[PDB]
Amino acid sequence: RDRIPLRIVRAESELSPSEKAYLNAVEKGDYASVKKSLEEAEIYFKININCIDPLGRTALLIAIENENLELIELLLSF
Amino acid sequence: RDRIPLRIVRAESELSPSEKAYLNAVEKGDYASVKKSLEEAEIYFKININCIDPLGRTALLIAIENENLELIELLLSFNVYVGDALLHAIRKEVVGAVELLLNHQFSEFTPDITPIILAAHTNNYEIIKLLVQKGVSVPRPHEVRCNCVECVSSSDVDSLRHSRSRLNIYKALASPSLIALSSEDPFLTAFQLSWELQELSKVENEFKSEYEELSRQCKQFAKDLLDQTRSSRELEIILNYRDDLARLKLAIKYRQKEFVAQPNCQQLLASRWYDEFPGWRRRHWAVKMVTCFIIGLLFPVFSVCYLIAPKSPLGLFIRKPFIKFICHTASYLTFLFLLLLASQDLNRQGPPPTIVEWMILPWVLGFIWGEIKQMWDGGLQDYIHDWWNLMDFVMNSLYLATISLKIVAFVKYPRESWDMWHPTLVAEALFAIANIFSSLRLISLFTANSHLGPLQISLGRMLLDILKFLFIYCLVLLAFANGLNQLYFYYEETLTCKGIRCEKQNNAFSTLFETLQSLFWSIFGLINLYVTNVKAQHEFTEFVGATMFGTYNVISLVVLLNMLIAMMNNSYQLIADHADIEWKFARTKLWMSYFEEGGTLPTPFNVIRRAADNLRRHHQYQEVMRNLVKRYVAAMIRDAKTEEGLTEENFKELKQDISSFRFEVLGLL
Ligand SMILES: CCCCCCCCCCCCCCCC(=O)OC[C@H](COP(=O)(O)O)OC(=O)CCCCCCCCCCCCCCC
Ligand SMILES: CC(C)CCC[C@@H](C)[C@H]1CC[C@H]2[C@@H]3CC=C4C[C@@H](OC(=O)CCC(=O)O)CC[C@]4(C)[C@H]3CC[C@]12C
Ligand SMILES: [Ca+2]
Ligand SMILES: [Zn+2]
Repeated sequence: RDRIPLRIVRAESELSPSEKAYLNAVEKGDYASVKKSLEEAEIYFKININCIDPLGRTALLIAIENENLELIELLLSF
Repeated sequence: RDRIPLRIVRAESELSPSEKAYLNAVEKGDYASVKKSLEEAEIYFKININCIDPLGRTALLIAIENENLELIELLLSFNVYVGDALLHAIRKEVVGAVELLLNHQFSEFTPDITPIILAAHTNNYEIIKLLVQKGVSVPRPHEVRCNCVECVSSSDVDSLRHSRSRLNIYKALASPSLIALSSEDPFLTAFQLSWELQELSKVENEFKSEYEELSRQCKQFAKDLLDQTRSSRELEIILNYRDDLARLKLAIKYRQKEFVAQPNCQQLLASRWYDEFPGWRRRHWAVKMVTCFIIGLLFPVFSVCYLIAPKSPLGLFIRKPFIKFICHTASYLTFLFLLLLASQDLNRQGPPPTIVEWMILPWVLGFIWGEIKQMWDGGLQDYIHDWWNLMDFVMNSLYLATISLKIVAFVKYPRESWDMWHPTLVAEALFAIANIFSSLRLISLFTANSHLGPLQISLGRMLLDILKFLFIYCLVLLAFANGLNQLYFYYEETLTCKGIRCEKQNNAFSTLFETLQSLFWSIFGLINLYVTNVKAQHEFTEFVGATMFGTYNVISLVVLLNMLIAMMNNSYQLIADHADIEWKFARTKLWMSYFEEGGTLPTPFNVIRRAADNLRRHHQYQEVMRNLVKRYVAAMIRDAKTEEGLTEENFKELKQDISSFRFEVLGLL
């Protein structure tokens, strides 16, 4: 064997592109994008509030270390 | 010419003012200006998309290092040529590596550097995860000492490139994130990788510090991965895993001094050491030595109870590792007391005394049988890797020689009329040497104690340095002995005593052996100054010989001894910062010596379904490893963005972001 075939042994669970878009919307700090993502998360759709990153960062936590108090209030309101 | 005319020697093609303004628009964050410049670059104008700065900064590169994703997407939207810009995004640890991956000379990176190698060098978990999800492969390095056709061909073509590529591959494999993400068993991978990198540092004399740092990184990663244990059940799952403490034995085998000497590992080893002993260490010291003495005098009854009833409670009290350690210590102390009794004569044949030496022989045969048994299991490499094993092998060889010499003297043969090589005399001399070695073996028991332990470990560690300085001093002694013997061998006289071991020291430098002895004994001042005189009135020869003696004394006492003191100062300051780690590793080895069921009896008495279980153990170990890897990744990510500090790159990023916001606001109004 010539090359080491690197893979992921601890596969975990990946996320939907809509969920990843919501997570990086919380990461960027845009108020309107997170508000719209949580509007489509109000109805029972793909985007859920209880979304857990493979890194382990829930969107509330991403708001917590971003020091965005308004984003934390918006998340805790839902 | 009284002035130096400064000119540029390495000139380039430079940039046009339009291209310079375009690069400034890339730098500042004028999105409208770069869009207009690119639109003008679609038509046949001066500005080209793949322009090259004199510093080698393509517009995509300076867009990448400013962390502006919109600019990067703008250049990749117009098919700007992409060379090693993915490597620049990886080295900068920039989230635009995704856009660089999905997008369809002078290089700042070595040509053997691939994206996965550089991402592992940077130790970024997200970029490594992205590249492994996209599908990457690290080339497999060969064995440490191998001579295949490919390696010698690459060394003949380019030894520098081959060594750099091998070092880059081993730097990529040794990163904590790649082991945490792509390895089945991160602990075994870290152990074997540190072992391989240590062998590479030994083999590759150059790049030795790099491989030693990589091995230290692997060991430190293994220690941090073990540090994430939250329950004792997980610790017992990890340490007792085999593919009994099998993983702890493996970590001892791979010299993982940081995986061991961990508070959780030491807590488990202490729980297995004082087994069924509630609150042993939480007692007064006087009661501890009292009960240690009580067990010490009670060693033979426990040994007999084990030999006659292993299932008895008193036959299971010896099975405790601490109790059996006290038992073995008491046995060795009783043997040394018997040696002291033997130390406290007109017959050529010496029979054993009817009391003292006759029970001494079972300890000697027990030591011999234990040494052969310990040499049979484990191998001979670890036998020679332990200096105490060399010491007790020497002691047992001397004891066997004394036994054979006593037998020979009994079956073949006043004291003052004996030959100097009489077998009784040689037997007594070797018995005294073996007594010295047996009583010097007691320093190995200092490892159990918490006060003399680290001291004994450090003072045993600087012995290699002692041997190096002894080599240097032996060369100096040989030189001066050669010179003094050459000068003084013409004046040899033949007087009952001839040498330096009488009241009137004479013929000190007449023989080469006597010259060596006289120069050896001059360190301690036991050689007087009349040994440099001759019978004749040759004052020049006496003065030159005394000058040799003075020069040798000056070197070996003022110069060499103080250099030895200085180098023991440096060594002790270097090894006192890890004294607890080495002491706890050696104490763990001493404990796990007594943990096993075999060799429970002391030396005077020591001569007298599966697939389902393996699958369940593998699943439990994989779940524990998944939790540990998640905890380690989270901890090092939280550690990573705290202790790093602020460079000038993030200040430039702040300036570029504020300028981009300002220019977007200006574009809006
Ligand atoms: C091996 C490589 C590393 C060492 C390299 C050499 C480094 C050392 C060189 C030393 C050279 C010899 C010096 C003279 C010795 C000698 O033979 O000296 C021998 C003679 C004595 O002659 P007799 O032995 O015949 O009486 O000394 C004298 O004649 C007295 C006057 C000269 C004294 C010189 C002393 C110099 C300093 C030496 C002592 C320092 C002690 C300091 C204590 C605080
Ligand atoms: C002339 C003969 C009789 C020898 C005289 C000296 C011995 C009686 C001494 C010298 C060093 C001593 C040892 C030094 C250190 C230790 C460790 C200490 O035990 C521990 O620390 C056990 C582990 C723990 O407590 O965690 C007490 C026993 C022992 C083996 C001592 C036993 C008694 C020894 C052999
Ligand atoms: Ca031994
Ligand atoms: Zn090879």
